[PDB]
Amino acid sequence: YEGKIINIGGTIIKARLPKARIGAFYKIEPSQRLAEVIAIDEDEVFLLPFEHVSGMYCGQWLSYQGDEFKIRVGDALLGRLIDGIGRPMESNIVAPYLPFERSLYAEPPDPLLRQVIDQPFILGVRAIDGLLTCGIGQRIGIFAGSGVGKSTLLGMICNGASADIIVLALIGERGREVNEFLALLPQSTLSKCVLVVTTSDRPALERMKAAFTATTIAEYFRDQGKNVLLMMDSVTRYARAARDVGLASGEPDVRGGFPPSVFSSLPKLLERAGPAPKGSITAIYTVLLESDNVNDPIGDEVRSILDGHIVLTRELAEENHFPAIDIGLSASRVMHNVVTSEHLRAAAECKKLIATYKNVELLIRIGEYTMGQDPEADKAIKNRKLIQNFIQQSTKDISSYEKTIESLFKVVA
Amino acid sequence: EGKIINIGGTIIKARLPKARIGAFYKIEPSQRLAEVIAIDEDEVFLLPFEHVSGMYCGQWLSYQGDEFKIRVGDALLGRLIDGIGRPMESNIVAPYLPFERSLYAEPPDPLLRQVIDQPFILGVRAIDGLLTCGIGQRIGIFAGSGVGKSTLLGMICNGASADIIVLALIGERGREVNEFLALLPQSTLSKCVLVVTTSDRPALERMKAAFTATTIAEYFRDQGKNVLLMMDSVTRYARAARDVGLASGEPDVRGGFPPSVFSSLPKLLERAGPAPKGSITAIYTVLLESDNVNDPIGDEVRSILDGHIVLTRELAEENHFPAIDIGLSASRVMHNVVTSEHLRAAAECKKLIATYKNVELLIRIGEYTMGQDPEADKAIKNRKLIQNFIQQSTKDISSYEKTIESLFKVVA
Amino acid sequence: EGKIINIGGTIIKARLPKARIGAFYKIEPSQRLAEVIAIDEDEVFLLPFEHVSGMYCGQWLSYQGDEFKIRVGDALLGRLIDGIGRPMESNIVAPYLPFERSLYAEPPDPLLRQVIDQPFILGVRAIDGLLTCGIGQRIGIFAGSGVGKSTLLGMICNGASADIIVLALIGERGREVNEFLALLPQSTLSKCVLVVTTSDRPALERMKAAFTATTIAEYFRDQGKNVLLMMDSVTRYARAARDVGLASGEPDVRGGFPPSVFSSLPKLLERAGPAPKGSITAIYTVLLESDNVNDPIGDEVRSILDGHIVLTRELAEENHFPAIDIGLSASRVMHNVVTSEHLRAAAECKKLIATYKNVELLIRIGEYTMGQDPEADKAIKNRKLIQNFIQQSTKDISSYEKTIESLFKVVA
Amino acid sequence: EGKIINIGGTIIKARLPKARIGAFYKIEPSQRLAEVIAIDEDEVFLLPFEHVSGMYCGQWLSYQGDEFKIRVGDALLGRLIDGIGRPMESNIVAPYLPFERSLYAEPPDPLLRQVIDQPFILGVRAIDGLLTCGIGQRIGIFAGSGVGKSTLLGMICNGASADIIVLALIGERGREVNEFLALLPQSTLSKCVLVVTTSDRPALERMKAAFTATTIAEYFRDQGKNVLLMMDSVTRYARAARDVGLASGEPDVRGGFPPSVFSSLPKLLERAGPAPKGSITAIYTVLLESDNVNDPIGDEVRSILDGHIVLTRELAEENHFPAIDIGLSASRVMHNVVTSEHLRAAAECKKLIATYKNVELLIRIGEYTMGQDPEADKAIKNRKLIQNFIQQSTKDISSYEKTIESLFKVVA
Ligand SMILES: Nc1ncnc2c1ncn2[C@@H]1O[C@H](COP(=O)(O)OP(=O)(O)O)[C@@H](O)[C@H]1O
Ligand SMILES: Nc1ncnc2c1ncn2[C@@H]1O[C@H](COP(=O)(O)OP(=O)(O)O)[C@@H](O)[C@H]1O
Ligand SMILES: Nc1ncnc2c1ncn2[C@@H]1O[C@H](COP(=O)(O)OP(=O)(O)O)[C@@H](O)[C@H]1O
Ligand SMILES: [Mg+2]
Ligand SMILES: [Mg+2]
Ligand SMILES: [Mg+2]
Repeated sequence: YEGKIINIGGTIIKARLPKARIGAFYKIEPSQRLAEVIAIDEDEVFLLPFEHVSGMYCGQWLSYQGDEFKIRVGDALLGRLIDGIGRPMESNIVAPYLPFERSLYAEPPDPLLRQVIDQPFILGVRAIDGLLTCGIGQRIGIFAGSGVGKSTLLGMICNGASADIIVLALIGERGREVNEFLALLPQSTLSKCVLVVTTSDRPALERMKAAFTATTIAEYFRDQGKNVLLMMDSVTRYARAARDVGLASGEPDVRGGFPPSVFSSLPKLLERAGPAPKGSITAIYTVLLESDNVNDPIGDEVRSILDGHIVLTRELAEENHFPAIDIGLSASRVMHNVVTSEHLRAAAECKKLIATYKNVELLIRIGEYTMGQDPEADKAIKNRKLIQNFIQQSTKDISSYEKTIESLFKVVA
Repeated sequence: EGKIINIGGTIIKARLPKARIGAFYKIEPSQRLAEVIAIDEDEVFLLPFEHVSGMYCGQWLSYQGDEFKIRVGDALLGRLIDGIGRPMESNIVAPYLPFERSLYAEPPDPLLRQVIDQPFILGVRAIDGLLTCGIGQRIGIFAGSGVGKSTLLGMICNGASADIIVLALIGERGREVNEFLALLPQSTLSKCVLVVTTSDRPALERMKAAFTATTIAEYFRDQGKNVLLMMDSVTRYARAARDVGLASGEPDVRGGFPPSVFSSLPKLLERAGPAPKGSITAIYTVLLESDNVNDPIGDEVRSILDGHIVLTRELAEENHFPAIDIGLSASRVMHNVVTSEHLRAAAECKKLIATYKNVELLIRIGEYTMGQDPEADKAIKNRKLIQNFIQQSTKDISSYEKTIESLFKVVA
Repeated sequence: EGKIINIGGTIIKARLPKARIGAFYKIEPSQRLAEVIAIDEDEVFLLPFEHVSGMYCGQWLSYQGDEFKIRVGDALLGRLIDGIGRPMESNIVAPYLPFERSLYAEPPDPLLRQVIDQPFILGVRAIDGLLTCGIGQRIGIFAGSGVGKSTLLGMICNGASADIIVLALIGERGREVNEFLALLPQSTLSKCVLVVTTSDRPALERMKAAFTATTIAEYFRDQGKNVLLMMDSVTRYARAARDVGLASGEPDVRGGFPPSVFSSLPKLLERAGPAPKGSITAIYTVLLESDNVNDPIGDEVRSILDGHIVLTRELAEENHFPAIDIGLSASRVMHNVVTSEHLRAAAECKKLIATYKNVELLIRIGEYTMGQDPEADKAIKNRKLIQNFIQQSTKDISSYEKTIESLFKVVA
Repeated sequence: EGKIINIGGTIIKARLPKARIGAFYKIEPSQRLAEVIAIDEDEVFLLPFEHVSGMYCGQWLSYQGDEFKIRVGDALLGRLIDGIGRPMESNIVAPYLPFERSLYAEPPDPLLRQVIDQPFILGVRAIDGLLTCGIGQRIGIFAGSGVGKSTLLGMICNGASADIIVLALIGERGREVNEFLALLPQSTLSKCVLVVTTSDRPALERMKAAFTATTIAEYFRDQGKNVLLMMDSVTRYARAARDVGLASGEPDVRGGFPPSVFSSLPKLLERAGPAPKGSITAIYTVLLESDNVNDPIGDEVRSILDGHIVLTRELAEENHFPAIDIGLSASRVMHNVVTSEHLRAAAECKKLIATYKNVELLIRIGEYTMGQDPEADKAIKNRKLIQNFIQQSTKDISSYEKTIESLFKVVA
């Protein structure tokens, strides 16, 4: 009725329709599909469709629906799967009564009301609780290459950790995995868990807005006053989708691909999940790196945004050192507040023992090390197979927080 | 009805008013085909099905349908298919196929995938004992050029018992069609469809042949069969899509490639997996732009598939065949498939392989004294047993039971 | 017929309507031709055959034929052709060449090719023994500059015994025509066709010489006789196609090269090989842009040809001539054309060379004792035999039987 | 004529209708020529080199010729010529120079350019006895900085056996050219024709100095003499051509260099070889560095020339002048310009050089006893005579029969 699509191809369509707001969405009038206005020029506007672009033609009419895309949240979506758009995935069910219609884009808390985090958030993995340590309210990231340990360690964390609500966002990832995450979490955890699932075949928009859907649901269950655990698998899939949308809309190319929209819109998403006046969100974001280098565009940006980073190395997965986290290269920015002085000092001594062996390792292999002429090299060797049973852990094992402390005190001696 | 206004070398563009995207057209005097890929308000970019030599400005385009659909049916078993669905072998009669299928279908719904828990034996001892294939697992074979990819698919063509074998040979040597017909017996060739487009063929016909292989494998999946799909150098599809996507005016997001080859590789690889009715277990061969595993398409296909088998050139020069690097290889479902003593025997064997590659320069130069480290002596004493368990000739196939009993014997 | 509106150094833009792509035109005040590459509405982008340095704006184009066709006949034997197709011998009267045909031809059908199982005796002893070649395959010589490619083609040209030999010299040192013409006797020159372009010649004639050499070789193939196409530096064709593609407005995708180079190599290299009627055994040399085999164009030619002889500079400096590195090299038909104990002996001789290369540090500074590895003691005992087997001089030639019995002698 | 439309900083545009390409136009306020490089419809591109700042919108041009020409003649001996072709020494008058050559000629017909057969006498005992030059060989000396390039190069100037030497110095400074030409006497400046352009001159004149020296040496070839051309620093020819080609607007293909540099080096240094009348024996210089390792100009120059000399650094940090490392350097045309006994006596000395290198790094750690090998002990007894034969002072010139008999008394 209003405008006409004049340009079809790639990821974005372009239509002639005047007096368009930005962000408002539009039904393709003979086709039931609908599209969001992402960028406006004088009379031609860039739209981004929700579905496939095939089948369209020039002059196809474009009706009007709403001024902002909002999702529909409620208390009645625990234990239930949600799409990236906001719809429920499963069709066996009777549809819920979700009463509260929330906008997708919202504001972080005031920086003066976000209190200092000083309570440890127990995950269950011995390395990431003993050496590094989380806190109720931080947002930690898991940095790895392709197929190293990210989804296996996030499954261990979801198995071991406990929170009032658990929001788990499987964005950009293979469809085989939505049943493995429903398999390894129990019935009591499925009583309090919302999955937000977007497979990698889905369009740019669903794979781009599923992260904002999961963050909005976590903010809703925060505002009731509950400690909610957010877990987002491959936030770099959001980054790739924002890349190809922003490049198709005609933007420049800074820091290896990646328009300014990506690096300017990551903190508008990652700053929304932390401590708050009522409740808190403990977010865990996994990051895929374009090589094994940690110094990616997106890897370095997300490392400079978050509150702690767990870097997993492929060269430790070649040796079956699982979980493959690299202790010298990873860090946790709040463990000096959330734990006492004995644990922090013992963790410091164990980290320095690991780095000391990593310096001593190569000249043992080619056969030039001499015992006796260095007191702290031998101390890093005499303990080494004792510390590795603390630093590497089976998948079907959870560890208590007091066994972790006593194991670290026995290791560090 | 409209007329061509330029020819660019890869794609053409034309003055078609109000044309559908995806629709294909006949170039009216000379009997060829092209299809719409982009629209600029009256000027459509078209990708021709053939070579572009001979064309001129003002050449008409008659209309033929809204979608290039292939003619599929049950009489494809035992015969060879061109990259866009046509039969190749002119020696025999044209087959009769009843149904039409488009090349672009949706993956099965993620709630209906039913996590894979049954082993798929291959015949290679390294991808039985130390890696293990599930029925529904999609696997990749990552190597450089001439490292052993095709040799290993030839090993696991006559070793894997599946109901329908749909083999795609996109972007490779014309000489090989006969060699992959000289490794398959008639008890295998009677159930094997062999889709093949070679390196000569146009960029559309190497782009749109992996979709033909997946569509045929989905027709044989929906009947209820366990299909074994296997493609040769899916990076030839990736390079054809690079060429067309750069000719159509897209940027260069990573290592040479447009974003549309990164966003259209999952919606080909995600269709081959476990399903409610039937299953497709697929094996994708991936060529790397060097011997680095961190190629862009190598990295993306490693982050899509359910298992990667990395073959290195170093082991090929060492005459260690098949050249599988056990450290860089992984199978994402081995633990859901094998028994637990099998799993810990596999982990101990990979520990022994890594420990020998630690202590090898310590024993060769002469500093390793026999008795210092209580795992390196295990590795040294079991080196040759591990090595003739890992290596295998092309015409030797192993079963599952003999492989795991030799694994238990070698690892302890 | 049309004027010229742009002259750009390589691509000139004529304003002439209804022009067919592939057609060539004359610049009518002169006798120099130009071939159409791309078109627009009424502006065709075309490439001149000679250099561009004498042209002005309004300069007409007479129409010549719609495709560029060389004239081939049976009287090209013993002649000298350039990359356009003209004779170079002014001292000899021009022959009678009744047929004409275009330079762009499809390969044989992939099923009408056959599995090659007959050896091609080169004469070089190392290649014949350890690596070996089949009648109808495409071997490829990879080296640096000045490592010894050309010398090995001269050796392999005196030694081989094909019916017709079509030696192409593309983008090469003009001094060498008489040196490749002096190592041939008259008994081989009477059956050999020689196609010579030079590094001085422009980016079309250096680009079009490979296609005319392969067209002449396909003519003598279609007469039904085993021909031998030897091509000197096919990478000069790759450089010329890079310049033509980048002048025509193509993007870099890998190492400086456009997509059109990587799309135009496989059809050139894939029209040679087996055939229903005859065979065309091809030996291509590839100049790697440094002394490394992971050149973009070196890797893409290795992933097309079936077999590769990788020469190294570290052996050429140490007077290991010819400088074939036996570990880096391969031949994809070795297992198929020769007997089984020959395959076993060659495989463990290659393994013996590799296991000396992983020992010799223990010998140069004294860390090796005799009786702990009997294979290594046998290797150190037999190295003088083997480096009197791998090395041979240029005028040395050995038949196939003496090569096999010397291999059986050299590894016992 | 026409006037300047705009100046885009480096390249300028001017409306000259029906203006050819290659032509040179005269700016009307000053004495500054400029070159057309690309032609549009009625608005040609045009390239200034001297000075850009004092320019208008409306500054005029003036037509001179079809393209640029220089004045060659027999009275060029003992001169200094600019890269334009102007005589640099203004203290004398340019004599009756009657002939009129262009800068761009073709190399001879390769059938007429016949095999090079007789040795070129050079003077330096290393390049004359161990390696050997030829009459028509294009030697390229690879030097560092501080190895003794200019002193050796002056020995080549003075000790040569050629009728005319032609010297070009392409990128150099005034102290550098004066300290070079103050090393060779008036008896050598009688036959020499210096073509000097320095590192303050614009890049067009440094690019044209190579062509100017080549053309005047071809003129001295066509009247039947042995020309000895010496381009100093083709590295800086390549830097000048890179800067011109990038300023014209041309894509980077390899290491910072446009396609025009890589396609302009063969048509430069193929012109300097054997000929049907006379011959020109060329010797180029490339400056290799220690901050690069690839240096694409060094690789391309090594691919186009035939025979190269590597001047290493540590052969100068212990004062071994001339600093030629035999075994790292080689000449191709040696086996047909030397006799057989001189060939076998030359290979023996380089075998002894490599042999004492091996035995010396064996013995200086302490793993050698005197008495192992007679090739080692003959190397021991002949080291002082080898190092006495290779070492040659700045004033010492030897003949060729003395060189052969000194080689025969160093082979013993
Ligand atoms: N802690 C671990 N224990 C056992 N296996 C592991 C562990 N971490 C990684 N792996 C092995 O590595 C493979 C790939 O890990 P995955 O979690 O799928 O990577 P991604 O980070 O890409 O999702 C898994 O199949 C797994 O078997
Ligand atoms: N198991 C094996 N036994 C013997 N040779 C092998 C084996 N695996 C690889 N090769 C060698 O590698 C060659 C080329 O491998 P191929 O599979 O054709 O490479 P690509 O991966 O490029 O298709 C084989 O012809 C053979 O020479
Ligand atoms: N088999 C050999 N025996 C002795 N010398 C050789 C041999 N092969 C090459 N060489 C030396 O190497 C030089 C250059 O080899 P060539 O093949 O011309 O290099 P390119 O590969 O660049 O053409 C030759 O002049 C020759 O002296
Ligand atoms: Mg994952
Ligand atoms: Mg293959
Ligand atoms: Mg050569």
